[PDB]
Amino acid sequence: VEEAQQKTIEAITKAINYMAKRRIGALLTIERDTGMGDYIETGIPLNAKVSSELLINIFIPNTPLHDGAVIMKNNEIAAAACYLPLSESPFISKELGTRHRAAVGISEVTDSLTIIVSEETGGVSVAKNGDLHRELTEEALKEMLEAE
Amino acid sequence: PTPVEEAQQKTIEAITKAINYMAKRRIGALLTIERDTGMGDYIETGIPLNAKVSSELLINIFIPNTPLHDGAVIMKNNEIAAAACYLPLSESPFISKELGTRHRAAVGISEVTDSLTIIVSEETGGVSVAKNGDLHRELTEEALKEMLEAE
Ligand SMILES: [C][C]N([C][C])[C][C]OC1=[C][C]=C([N+5](=O)=O)[C]=[C]1
Ligand SMILES: [Mg+2]
Ligand SMILES: [Mg+2]
Repeated sequence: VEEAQQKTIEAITKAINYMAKRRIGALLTIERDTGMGDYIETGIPLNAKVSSELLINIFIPNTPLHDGAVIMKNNEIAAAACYLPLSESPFISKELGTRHRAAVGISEVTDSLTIIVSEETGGVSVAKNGDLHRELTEEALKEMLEAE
Repeated sequence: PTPVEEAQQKTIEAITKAINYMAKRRIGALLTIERDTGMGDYIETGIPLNAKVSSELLINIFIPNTPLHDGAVIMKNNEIAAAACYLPLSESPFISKELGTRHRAAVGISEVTDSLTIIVSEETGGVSVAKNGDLHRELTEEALKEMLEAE
């Protein structure tokens, strides 16, 4: 179980690094104790093994799966192109767009952890508990995933 | 129809929609459908997906210049087993000389299995199928769907 969790963290951070460097927008939500089946059902079902390659291919711009969220559950990619609720929080930086508001929005009604890559800057952020943690390095994201 | 038959129809619809989209856009593709001869040895050379089929995922896999696009997708029933898989290259002299590695790999796997492989040419957008060592070129959408339904 521990080896599997580490393999999944490595797959995620490799995909995030690829997308950050190319400023490919991405939205990846990891289900925790709050069930997210209602959101999973809005997307395209995958129930796929995690790999950095599949995560990258999903988010390539102008492709069927790239808009909306990937939702991971039980160490698999449950679905892609999923709807998440947009936060109305007035405390999100006004320079950020829909992916960030969707990530904060799901984080207000679940215990999930969501990773966002900005298409404008390639900056990486995480939404949890209604807050957005901006300006993350790879080491910082890894620390969050291991804590989670 | 039974659930198995309905699932088969959904899988055929997903495949044909994806192939049609890729053909129109000259997106090269190589898609092998396992039949009664097991293809585990080739599946194991790729990136494991074990994913539910959708036209959307098939398209996303083959987008040029992406991690998953080079090599074969291998399907088992209603699942995409793996992407970026190796297939053996045919040496058949009945492969049109202008065709490249995707068509030769398709004919190659068809010589050692009963699988059906679909190819989209990145040069012309033409759609072909390899089966039992033969390549059938320039298929219409209707002809592909009928071949899949018969398979
Ligand atoms: C200057 C920073 N920009 C270009 C390098 C984007 C940030 O670069 C990364 C941030 C986070 C991860 N990470 O969380 O894995 C990977 C790359
Ligand atoms: Mg876009
Ligand atoms: Mg002809």
